[PDB]
Amino acid sequence: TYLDNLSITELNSTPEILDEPEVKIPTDQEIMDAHKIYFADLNFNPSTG
Amino acid sequence: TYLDNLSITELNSTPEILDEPEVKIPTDQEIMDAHKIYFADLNFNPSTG
Repeated sequence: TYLDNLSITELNSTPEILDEPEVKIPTDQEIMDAHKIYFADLNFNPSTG
Repeated sequence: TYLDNLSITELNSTPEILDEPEVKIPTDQEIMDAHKIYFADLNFNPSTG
């Protein structure tokens, strides 16, 4: 039951400073055709269909 | 054989039908689909295609 030094410290300093949390950027060459939706903006000419 | 009197006479006036108000009127239902030309009338709705 005898431990001559036993104590708590505050330790406000939390590591909010870190490394770079962003992995290396890719080029995405293989299949960028994974989109398939589009819209076509078009006008109407009356007196013909 | 022998016969002595021979006589022809009239009795009436027999009916005769007047059936001709030019009933022959040309219909000809193979010309009826020999038209082949038409025109459509559309109605354009913007913000959809």
